[PDB]
Amino acid sequence: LTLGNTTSSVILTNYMDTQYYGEIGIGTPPQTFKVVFDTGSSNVWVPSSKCSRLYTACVYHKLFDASDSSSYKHNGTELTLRYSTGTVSGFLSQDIITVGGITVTQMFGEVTEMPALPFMLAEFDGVVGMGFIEQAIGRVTPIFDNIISQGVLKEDVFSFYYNRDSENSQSLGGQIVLGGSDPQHYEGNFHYINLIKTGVWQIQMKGVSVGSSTLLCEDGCLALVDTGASYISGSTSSIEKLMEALGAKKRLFDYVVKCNEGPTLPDISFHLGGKEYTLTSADYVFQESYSSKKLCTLAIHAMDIPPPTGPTWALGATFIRKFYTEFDRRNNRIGFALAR
Ligand SMILES: Cc1ccc(F)cc1Oc1c(C(=O)N2CCNCC2)c2ccnc(Cc3ccccc3)c2n1-c1ccccc1
Ligand SMILES: Cc1ccc(F)cc1Oc1c(C(=O)N2CCNCC2)c2ccnc(Cc3ccccc3)c2n1-c1ccccc1
Ligand SMILES: *[C@@H]1O[C@H](CO)[C@@H](O)[C@H](O)[C@H]1NC(C)=O
Repeated sequence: LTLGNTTSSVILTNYMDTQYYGEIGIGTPPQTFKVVFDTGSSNVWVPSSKCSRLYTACVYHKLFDASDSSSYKHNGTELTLRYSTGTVSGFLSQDIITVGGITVTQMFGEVTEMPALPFMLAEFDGVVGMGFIEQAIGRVTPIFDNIISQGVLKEDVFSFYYNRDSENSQSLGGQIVLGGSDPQHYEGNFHYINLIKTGVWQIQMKGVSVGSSTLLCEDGCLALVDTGASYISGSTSSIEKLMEALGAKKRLFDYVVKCNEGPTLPDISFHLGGKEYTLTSADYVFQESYSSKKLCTLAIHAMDIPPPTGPTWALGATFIRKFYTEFDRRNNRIGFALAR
């Protein structure tokens, strides 16, 4: 490890409190892409100009054209990336990537197969994996590992700030700091929780409290700190019990409560590293109305993550909005502080 004296920041756009994305430039001259920065994955990918136009997602998203780049280096190794909500398939390519003022030579996926669901619902074009090399498909060096190798960053850490609002604009949607943290977006001090294993941004959770009593995760469970996930997720059985306690009901892809009942829902506390991380109903209910005639969605869903990573809870944008998050690679730990 070689450390420098610089930090780099990536300004994020907040789309409806569900999507947080920044811009990256690829090639010479740069081709700009809207990307989600995901601690739950380790690969970089953008849709390719070689993606057949019968993939509707490829007609609607920005495509990388290797034939328009003078710094492109051919590879062609076939690559399939299987996520929680979808799969992308393509080939590996090498080019110069610009991330918040930093220029880095990177091997990335050129996506030729991009299904309509969920990609047509996506505001971002691609993904920048913030996970470890051990979980990278095709043993490709992740972008942060390649930035660290330059010897410019002050610390072997990166931090996430996700703002509220989304609806009104003018305000900063969010921010990623490479090589440090931004004291302007957090208050008090960081509390760290050590990783259960290197290779994955996952920590031990001691319990989940719904109101007064510790209803769930009695005798521990796992928690994935997932920046690319919109909500807080748990297994079907854990969520079924949590939602029964809240009076919520299953609706295809989400749970809903009567809008008027939203402000009466209890606090949900996550027991991580001896500290209690509390979300009130305003932090987990999308209060679109206070009407008894309308149904309001919850920012908590069921997601069955399979082994080796799962069964596991995922702490996404819903958690991050409340708690400014620092990802420490040098010490294999995650830090939380109250966001401001
Ligand atoms: C496909 C994908 C890759 C990387 C990434 F950062 C996010 C990704 O997309 C993912 C997830 C998801 O698959 N995750 C797995 C990897 N870590 C982040 C969550 C994912 C998990 C849970 N909920 C949503 C919300 C959702 C689910 C279905 C349809 C609409 C919205 C997810 N989305 C997503 C898809 C489209 C637009 C916005 C988000
Ligand atoms: C439009 C529609 C009508 C009847 C119906 F049975 C389903 C419908 O579609 C619905 C929803 C949905 O059920 N809605 C009803 C309540 N409010 C939102 C739309 C619905 C609710 C939340 N998220 C998605 C998006 C989504 C997509 C994939 C994975 C996760 C999430 C939804 N889709 C949907 C949209 C496009 C394609 C497929 C489904
Ligand atoms: C692709 O690049 C990587 C560099 O690590 C290597 O595994 C492989 O030999 C390359 N394949 C081609 C066809 O250039």
